[PDB]
Amino acid sequence: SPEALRIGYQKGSIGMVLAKSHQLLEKRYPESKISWVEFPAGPQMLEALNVGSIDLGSTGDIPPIFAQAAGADLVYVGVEPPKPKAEVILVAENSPIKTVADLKGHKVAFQKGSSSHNLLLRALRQAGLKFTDIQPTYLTPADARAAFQQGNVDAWAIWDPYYSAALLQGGVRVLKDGTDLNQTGSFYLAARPYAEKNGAFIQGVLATFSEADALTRSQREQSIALLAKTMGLPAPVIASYLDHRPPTTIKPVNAEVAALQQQTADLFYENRLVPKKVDIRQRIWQPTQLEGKQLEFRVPGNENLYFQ
Repeated sequence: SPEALRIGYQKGSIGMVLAKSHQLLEKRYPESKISWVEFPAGPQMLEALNVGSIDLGSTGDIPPIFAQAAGADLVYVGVEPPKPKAEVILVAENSPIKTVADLKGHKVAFQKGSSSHNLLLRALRQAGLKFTDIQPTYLTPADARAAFQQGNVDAWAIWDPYYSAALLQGGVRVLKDGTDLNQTGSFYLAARPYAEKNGAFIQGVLATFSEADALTRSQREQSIALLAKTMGLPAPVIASYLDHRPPTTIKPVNAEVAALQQQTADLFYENRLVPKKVDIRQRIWQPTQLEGKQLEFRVPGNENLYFQ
């Protein structure tokens, strides 16, 4: 284990947040200085990873494409399953819009460059539409939430927990979720030299986050109370939020996931969202457990006296 592990996490990095709350890493690795740094979103976290002020971070599938397209050598060390039920396009319940095709000509709010921008490009494409076929309305979630409530847009593409919060307030309906959109999953990233130097350690760390995520099922009451506090949201919103997640696993990134991530990188480059095509497979860490090298010798001679 290394001298220190500085972890970048977000409020929705469930494995990380539960591991932190339960002090699992501090207890498992008493010889490492474990530290936790909360970021407001993936891009800011990856900036920190890239200047070297943190060693391991959790983000969705989109932020890493931006960083890597800019030349960051950050590697994918682990992937979690996608959450198709947690990523949605919402309309008002009694909206005459019944399918994604019905969005043609309408105003749709979402954050530019976000997981919702990706969902929306893909959903529209299924229905034989492009962004030139609607009025894309680029807004961050607080600004979008207001516009949607005021009937200034007809649909809002957004992620959880905003989704669950809007849902419980009533009046809204999921027009489309990520289910048939073959989503990729969320990722854990590190700098390549740290991953290569600390292979066994990282694997154990990730395995710890996966154990911690499982507490949301085995200790649901306690975990809901924790996340209501840390996220600052009502317990029923957290309950809905957990109900939209599949069982979490953290695994090495396989060929299939790599190909899905490559598809998204291509989509983003094709739409000039990033300036470069990226070779996603070059950024996949093949797990290793490299033993550190030590230079050690012995001078035998007279009887060994243990200590004089």
